[PDB]
Amino acid sequence: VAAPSVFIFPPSDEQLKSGTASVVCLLNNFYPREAKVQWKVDNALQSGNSQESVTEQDSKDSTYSLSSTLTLSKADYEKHKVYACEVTHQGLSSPVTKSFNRGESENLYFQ
Repeated sequence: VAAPSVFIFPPSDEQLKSGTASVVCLLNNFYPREAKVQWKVDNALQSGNSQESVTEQDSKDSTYSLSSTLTLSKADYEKHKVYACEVTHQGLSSPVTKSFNRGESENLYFQ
């Protein structure tokens, strides 16, 4: 098994203004067909609040790719700030942990 790269990004500036925050994660050509990307926000896993469709393998190189759609409420995301996504499967839990803060760093006292 070989866990590909993982990239996560917050919803559009105006997107959140709509009254709901939606996180998106880009998955790279994975090995195992059971490649599922996990959601993580401010050290909080997002289970149930995510639903995306499967993408067909390319043709130029018969490659593979998948994307996840996270659906969160405006207030829900307001409490969070960090966004990270990692791929999971029979192989390893996660190859590389990629996260980023939207409001402030996670090295301060309680708020």
